Amino acid sequence: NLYFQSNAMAAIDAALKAGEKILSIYEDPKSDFEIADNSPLTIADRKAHEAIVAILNETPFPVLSEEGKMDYAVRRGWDTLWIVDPLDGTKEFIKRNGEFTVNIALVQNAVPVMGVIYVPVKKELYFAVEGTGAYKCSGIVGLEDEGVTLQQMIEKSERMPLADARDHFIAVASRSHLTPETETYIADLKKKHGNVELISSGSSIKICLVAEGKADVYPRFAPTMEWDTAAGHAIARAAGMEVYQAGKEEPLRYNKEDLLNPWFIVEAKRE
Ligand SMILES: [Cl-]
Repeated sequence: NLYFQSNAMAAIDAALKAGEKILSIYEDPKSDFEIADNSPLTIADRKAHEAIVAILNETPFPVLSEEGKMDYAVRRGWDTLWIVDPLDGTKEFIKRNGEFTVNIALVQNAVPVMGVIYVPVKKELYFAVEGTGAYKCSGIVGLEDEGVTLQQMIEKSERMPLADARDHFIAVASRSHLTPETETYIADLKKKHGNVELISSGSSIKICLVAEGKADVYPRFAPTMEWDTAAGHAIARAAGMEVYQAGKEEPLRYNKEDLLNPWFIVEAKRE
């Protein structure tokens, strides 16, 4: 409004702050990645959550976090809310494969309208605001001490999708064990498309790859939680893509009674 842009900035600020907390643990030679209350993962997720809510609690909108303490009855009346996963990609983190993410979405009337994904190891930030665009900012660790604004972030970032035409079809999969349902769909894609390539990336980067134009489709026929898709879904939408409920024409919906997502497919917005 006069306020939406400031909320977007808050999400970016929060994601970077969380990123710092996570990376400090990830990079610490004293961290014991063989460890639970005192596991590196548990501590990082908690510190990330704390960094994020320190900012988001100040905003006018309530917070639904993966690391937060609540009943559906409480949140069912929240028309606008933050949906957050402070640290997605458990295996990426604990096995030190490096493609874990911070995920912050603003959801309004069950639709993700702003999203931020930060990839702390890679210092890659994706963000989007419905009606403005989706953007990628590479090489960012934190904000300057002075002068930083959303308008400046947008100016300095790359609008998505990023232009590079290719004549071949690309699908993206997890680096973890794929479900037989996902593998079956991919097998069918491989039969349908003569010039097919598969690529893989951690966490919600898979949604980002479609938004970037680096992949045509990200099918996930596996259980995931709202907080792991919401941010990427906002980003996808602002890039001309969509995150469909697999087998339906309807996008994934949010702030549901059950926070599990159904199967989804990220692809270009249909006709
Ligand atoms: Cl899968």
